[PDB]
Amino acid sequence: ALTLKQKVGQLVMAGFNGLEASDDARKLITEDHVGGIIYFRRNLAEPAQVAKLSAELQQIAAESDNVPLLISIDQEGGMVTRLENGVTVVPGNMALGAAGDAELAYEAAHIIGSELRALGINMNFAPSLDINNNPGNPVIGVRSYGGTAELVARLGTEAVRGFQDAGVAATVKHFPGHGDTGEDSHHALPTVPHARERLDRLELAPFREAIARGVDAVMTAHVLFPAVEPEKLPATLSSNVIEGLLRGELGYDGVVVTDCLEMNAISKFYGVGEGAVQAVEAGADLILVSHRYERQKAALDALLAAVESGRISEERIDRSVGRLLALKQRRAVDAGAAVTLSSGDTLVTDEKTELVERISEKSITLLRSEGEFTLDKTKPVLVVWPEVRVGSEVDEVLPRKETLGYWLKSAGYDVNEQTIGVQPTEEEVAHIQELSGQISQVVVVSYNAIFSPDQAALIEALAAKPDVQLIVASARNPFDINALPTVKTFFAAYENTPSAMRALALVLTGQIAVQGTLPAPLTVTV
Ligand SMILES: CC(=O)N[C@@H]1[C@@H](O)[C@H](O)[C@@H](CO)O[C@H]1O
Repeated sequence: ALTLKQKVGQLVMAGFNGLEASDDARKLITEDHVGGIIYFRRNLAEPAQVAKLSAELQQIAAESDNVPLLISIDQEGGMVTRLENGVTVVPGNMALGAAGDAELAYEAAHIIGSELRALGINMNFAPSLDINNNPGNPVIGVRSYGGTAELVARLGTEAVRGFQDAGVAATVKHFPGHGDTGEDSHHALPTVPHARERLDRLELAPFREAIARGVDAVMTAHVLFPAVEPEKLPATLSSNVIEGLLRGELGYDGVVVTDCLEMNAISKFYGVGEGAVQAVEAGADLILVSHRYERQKAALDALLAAVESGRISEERIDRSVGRLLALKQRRAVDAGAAVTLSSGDTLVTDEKTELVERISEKSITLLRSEGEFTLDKTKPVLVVWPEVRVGSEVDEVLPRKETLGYWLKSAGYDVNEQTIGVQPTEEEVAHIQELSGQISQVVVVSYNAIFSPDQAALIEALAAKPDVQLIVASARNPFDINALPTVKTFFAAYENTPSAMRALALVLTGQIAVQGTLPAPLTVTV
């Protein structure tokens, strides 16, 4: 039987800094009785270290007579991963959507989940069930399978099953649906203004299908839905959205997680401590506070004070604790195993790598062409390769060794690969224009050129050179084509993963045919 402080602690999931458990992590577990830990890149160096860290955190909880921990992560696949060293880089959602095959979304998720569970991670903040029907969406993009409820539901429920079959709790996000937003809830408080009929047929549909089949957790969106909530409360803080729609109309009695409370949509308009209280009042079970210890303690203190002041009832707290304990039992989070990972070990296998390679071969999409495009192996090839230099958690600094140039080189092509910034410098732009005068076969890999004017201008400049045969292949959002009216040949790869660049190289050299279908619209749908 848990004390009040232990019950309140169960409602919080916190992050920390460390490759081994830090003093902050130790106090969160032993003194604040936190229910969960979320990992970021700072916690994840290699498989042996992660597995050791998860076992250490569980040991700290066990030896202090605390409930075993949920341990989560944002391992969505493709362009949103927190660990690539020693694990399979799996295609992401929109790459899977373009391949169109629900069975491949299962296998992709099962690889992710199998490897996570081997590292002691028992929860994943995935899959996104957001439907990216707005090509301007600045935060979802290729994190969505595509622009229709049918495709997102079909692939998304199989991803849930692949995660949970591997022993990892799936968390569908971001309820009731972040795909339409033109604004980013990291930075602002977005609104989805549409009528209930539209939410019922689009936004809500994949969440309904996931709930019907059994999903361990649902994460909310820090987004206003005036058709559901008349007050200026995002879904995370709205009893209309959570208790009313999710728990009531949709019958969901599983774990409801807030999106990160440190995001501007909450922290700037409502505050972390009072947001924590309001999230529980709205119907959430698990309060996510990913980064700052001060804000984690503020949420814990505010939740305790709210119970002690009579604002949150005893039954209400027990209700969430019951859902969290049931999930923890269901995923056998107290289970142990022999150590099988030592420093230097990898979970990558030939079989899993070749499986995801075959997925990406089905994903590459041709959006525009004027005739033959395949590279002439007897001539040099200039590859323009973009790299993220200023990062965020949606768009991370994430270096890739297996570039398009890497794969073209492995095929015997004479490649000059030039790396430039996603916002290229003036010198990089001048350097590319100069080399294009010496190498007429040019492939630009674009990377959200639709959001990077200097990148798009360079591409449009190359497209206007009559001495240049230019191919553009987008390695993040496929909507770049909307900003590139002069480009004659445009491919979408939906990510810059090793397997996507391998498949792209095979397409450009005529070794495989294009099979992908653009899974989200180039213009917003209603
Ligand atoms: C809209 C959005 O991207 N929200 C993300 C969420 O997906 C992620 O699970 C959480 C924890 O890292 O951080 C939020 O910023």
